Amino acid sequence: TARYAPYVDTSLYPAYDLLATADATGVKEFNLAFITSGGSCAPLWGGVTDLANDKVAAQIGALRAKGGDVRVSFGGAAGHELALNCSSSSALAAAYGKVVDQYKLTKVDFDIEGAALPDTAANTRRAQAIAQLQRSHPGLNVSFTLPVMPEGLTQPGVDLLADAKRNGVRVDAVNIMAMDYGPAYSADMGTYAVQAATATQAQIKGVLGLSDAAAWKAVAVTPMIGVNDVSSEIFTVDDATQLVDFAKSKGIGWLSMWSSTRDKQCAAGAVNHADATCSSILQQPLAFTKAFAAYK
Repeated sequence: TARYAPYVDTSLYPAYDLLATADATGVKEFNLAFITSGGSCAPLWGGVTDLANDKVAAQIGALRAKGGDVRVSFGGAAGHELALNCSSSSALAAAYGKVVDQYKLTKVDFDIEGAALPDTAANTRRAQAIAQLQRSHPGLNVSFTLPVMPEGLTQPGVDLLADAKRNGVRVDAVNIMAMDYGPAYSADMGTYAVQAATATQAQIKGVLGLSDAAAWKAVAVTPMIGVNDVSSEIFTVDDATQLVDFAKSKGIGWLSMWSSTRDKQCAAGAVNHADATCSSILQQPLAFTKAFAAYK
């Protein structure tokens, strides 16, 4: 299991060059994002791109030849997670399975947020599907990526995890989205991330029935680099080094970030809002990737 795997939005043009980043930084593990529904119970990249056509997923074989790998992520902030377009857990497991089988995946991620997260009926249907997927694909590593506050997982995240456990899902990591807290949270975003991770560990220790040590290994942290969607909140490179320090002292499962494409300076320099293709702060290219690479 790799300790740092940044998210790569495959919908962005030009297609992110996974191998070029691996050559420049040594980071060769990525969370490819996102598989959603285009209106049917059928997986598509960004809700529109066929599995055989995605130009970032097409790189998986070459990345594996350099010894890297990918975790594919379902859901995300944009678009519609497949549980909302699949009426049964068997159809839903089949949809997820086409992805696992297409790319010979051994790691998957379910990024459940927005309208999907409080849909309790869909969550159970997903948990049933994932338990079935974990039965037909033994060892398939499953992570849930969930919104987080400095005080920990929200109640709908806690409830999603309890539903996953009673439905027989083996949750290998709970990856918190340590970002976008709100206007009442204007303090340092590295300290917030540490605070959120500390609370999350206590919560999943109980919900997932793990030892203290096992619960730390089950924590994963994903900040939004640079200016956040909540524009007043900035996760700086200094914040990344604080998160790396904390991840080392606790043995956190892995770090990630939103996102690899944003890990460069905008053409205008520093800007006061978030952008899908740059960080909105001053930096050298791949600054955050090099910073988080210290956790390997």
